[PDB]
Amino acid sequence: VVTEAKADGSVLVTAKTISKLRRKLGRHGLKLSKLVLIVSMDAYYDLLED
Amino acid sequence: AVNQSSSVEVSSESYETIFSQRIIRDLQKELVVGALFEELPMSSKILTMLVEPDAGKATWVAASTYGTDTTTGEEVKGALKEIHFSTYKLAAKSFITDETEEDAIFSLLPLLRKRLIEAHAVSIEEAFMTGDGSGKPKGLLTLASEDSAKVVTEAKADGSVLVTAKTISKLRRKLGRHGLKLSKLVLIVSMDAYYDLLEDEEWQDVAQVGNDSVKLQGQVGRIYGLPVVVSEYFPAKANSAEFAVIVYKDNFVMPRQRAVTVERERQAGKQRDAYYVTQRVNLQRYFANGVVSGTYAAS
Amino acid sequence: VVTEAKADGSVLVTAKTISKLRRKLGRHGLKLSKLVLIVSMDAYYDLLEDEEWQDVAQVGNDSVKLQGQVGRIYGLPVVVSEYFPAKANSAEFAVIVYKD
Amino acid sequence: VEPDAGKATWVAASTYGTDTTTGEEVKGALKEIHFSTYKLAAKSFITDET
Repeated sequence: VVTEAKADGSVLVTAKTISKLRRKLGRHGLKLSKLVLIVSMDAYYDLLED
Repeated sequence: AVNQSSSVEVSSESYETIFSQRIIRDLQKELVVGALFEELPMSSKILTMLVEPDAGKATWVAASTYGTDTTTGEEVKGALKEIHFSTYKLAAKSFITDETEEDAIFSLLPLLRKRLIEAHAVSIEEAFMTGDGSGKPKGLLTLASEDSAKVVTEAKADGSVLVTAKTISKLRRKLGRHGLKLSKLVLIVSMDAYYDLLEDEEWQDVAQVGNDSVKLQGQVGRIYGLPVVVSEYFPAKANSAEFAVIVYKDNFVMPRQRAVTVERERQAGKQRDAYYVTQRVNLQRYFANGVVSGTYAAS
Repeated sequence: VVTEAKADGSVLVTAKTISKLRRKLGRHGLKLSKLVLIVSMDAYYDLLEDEEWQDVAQVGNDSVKLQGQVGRIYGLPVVVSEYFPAKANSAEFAVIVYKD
Repeated sequence: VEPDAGKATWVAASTYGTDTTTGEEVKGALKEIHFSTYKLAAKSFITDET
């Protein structure tokens, strides 16, 4: 999916990204309201300014 | 098989590995129109009944003409409009031959019956949503095409789309007539339109400035008090219907003269066992009202 | 009152019509509620995409969710009526009384 | 793996000559899948002198 953030700096990653991102996968998807989410170690410390 | 790489001992050829006879299953649609609408049993081929029209006004006196002195108007001299329910029929068949089960694995017999009923189930479900008029009945998405139910426009056809809560309010403003008091309306939304609805930023947003606690446990399918039904049977993104809303109170009944019967013939055939299945169930409305589809045209 | 809006054509009904109608009604005409508000079928629909204080979310309601809007509009009950003619220069509300 | 849909059709209304009107359906044509497996190994050593 393109685009949200552009190399951090002045545009950071906020929780709305995972709404548009899952437009083709799960919840509902195949029939199952479960998924597992993996995030980067540094990106985890970006998700604090939202 | 044992090749790629076979080095240096036993090379052999290919098929040299155990195979597994187990099956698995991917996606499915969840069946929401084929089991939601009241069955009407009937013993004929067409069913008929009469129904009244409305007003029926009575004129007031001209504030001088009180006596006799006739002139008082009168109400509706012809009345009792008939309504006819037609019934439509379909069939399927599948025929197997001995020559394609002897060199096989002896397992194809029960799977075929499961598949033909699912194919029948897919076919009736699409026909109830989308259908034309000739041979097969007209479907729900184009039910709202003949009464002028439609609107232009809602969202923006893939240039900054959003499906915000004021859409459904405008859609009910466009339907209007005659029962605003929530008579258990049924609403069905597209796969993509259901996903787009969680970007919002409207009414049930990401903060407690908008919604009361209703998600529980995190972005669940709850709209304006009502739950929301989703379906994958909508056509791919274009100028068509993404949301359909129907009233359910007297109407959307399905007449039927039998249930599903599935049988087999092979005498006086040659070889083959041949499965047959037949149906007679269709969709109609008593009154031409209470139906809307968005549409979602262009912007 | 003439005029709040413009017959759908770029701005719809707003919850501060009822305050202005109550203000001009009959001066000494109050005493809590005990006043009847008849609302057009049209006018009931555009006050339901609010964006005002008497909402179906949480902005300033009595926790309505359940059902699809409630009779709380300045303490008045809402009475629907569908008998209203052309939408141009017409009346869409009636504020009336029943204590005398 | 078992295959995807699966479509039936509706009569020409009048027809009753048998004449099944069914099109025909795709009896038992399906598709196979297969699993292929890779090997991961390491070797490391040490000398008597240390």
